[PDB]
Amino acid sequence: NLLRLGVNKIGDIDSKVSSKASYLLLKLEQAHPNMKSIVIDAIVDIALRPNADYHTTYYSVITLNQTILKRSEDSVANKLVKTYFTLFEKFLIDEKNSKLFSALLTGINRAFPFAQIPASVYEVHMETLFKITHSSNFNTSIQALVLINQVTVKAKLNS
RNA sequence: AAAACUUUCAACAACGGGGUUCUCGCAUCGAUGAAGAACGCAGCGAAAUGCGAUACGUAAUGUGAAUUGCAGAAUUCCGUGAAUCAUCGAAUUGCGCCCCUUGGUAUUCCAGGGGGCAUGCCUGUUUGAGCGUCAUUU
Repeated sequence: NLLRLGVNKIGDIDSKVSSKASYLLLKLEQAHPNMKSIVIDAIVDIALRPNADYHTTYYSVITLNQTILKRSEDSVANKLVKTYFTLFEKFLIDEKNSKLFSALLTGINRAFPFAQIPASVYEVHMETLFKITHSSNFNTSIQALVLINQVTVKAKLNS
């Protein structure tokens, strides 16, 4: 219940409260790595809500991006990559969008190592990633190119 | 896997916020449609032409079966009558009458062509009518 309240305050109206909640959640993960999966699940529980609101999901994606991953946490990384892709399809389906895509690409790049997902999953979004590379915000195109390079290398596409 | 987050600048992007009345001066009117307005007008039209809210028009006169891209009226058609018809002096498309001349089986009926005729009033010419009055054996 305490975690529910704390992660609920990610979607607060005031950006200061959301930032404080994100910082405290990241501190909580560091203090107790074992609850990292529970914290990530709780954050996912809000970001995917039908009434999530752009502020809440944006700060939640930031918090998920700033999580730390180890080479034995494939389940957590496999959770995070799928969550990022689901959110990406949710919002793709502009300036506010560009920042959220930047953060989502950052998260997918962070979690693409440590993630044992079939390459075919990324192949579905590959064209979409290229659509980002010519986007208005170059900060998104950098991360899109990073993701494209990583997927191409691991999947051994023609490149 | 070096970025995020807060704050302040800075851009860039959203979001955002003719009438009516009063006063002043000037003096110039036309039955031939002024100045000004505007739907653009035709049953359905763009230009051309025509017109003015009576708006491809209204009235009057003439002609006589159309208009036409489509639709639709019809003209009781043997005529009081269409026509984006004509003339034009001011849908009423109102209400009419008769004469002259030729033909088609022609005494009936029909078809052409031409010509007048609205009414009222004044003057004068002509023609008649009245049991109105009257003369009428040089």
